[PDB]
Amino acid sequence: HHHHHHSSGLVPRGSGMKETAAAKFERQHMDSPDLGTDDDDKTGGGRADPAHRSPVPLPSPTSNKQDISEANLAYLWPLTVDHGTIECLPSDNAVFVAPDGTTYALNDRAEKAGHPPITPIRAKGSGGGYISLGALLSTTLNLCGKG
Repeated sequence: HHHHHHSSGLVPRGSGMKETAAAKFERQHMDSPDLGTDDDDKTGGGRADPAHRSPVPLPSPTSNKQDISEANLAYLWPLTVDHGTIECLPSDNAVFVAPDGTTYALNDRAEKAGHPPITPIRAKGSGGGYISLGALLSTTLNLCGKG
């Protein structure tokens, strides 16, 4: 399904914001069929090339919280757990939650609270000790609003 729009394409300016929010909006829906095939000569996608970049943009951020996964970070993902959710608690403590239901401390203060560090699920490399979680920490801190 390919459509052409007279209006110009996307620019670095971004979506931007309007002075006043629209009182009325139109509902939008997407078609996702659970049943599909690939062996068939026809392909589910169209002739058009998919997204040039593999990393998927971050999800729309709710206050002090975002969902993150290996898909977002691409090979950079250092954790063995395929995904996890990041949250800043009212206590100004940044922690990482894994699908397993275990909470790990991202920042120093959470560690002070006696929460275990992400290390048990952190990948070890051939050299240079373990793979840094610095990137994950930065994201959570942004949600915390520190600064």
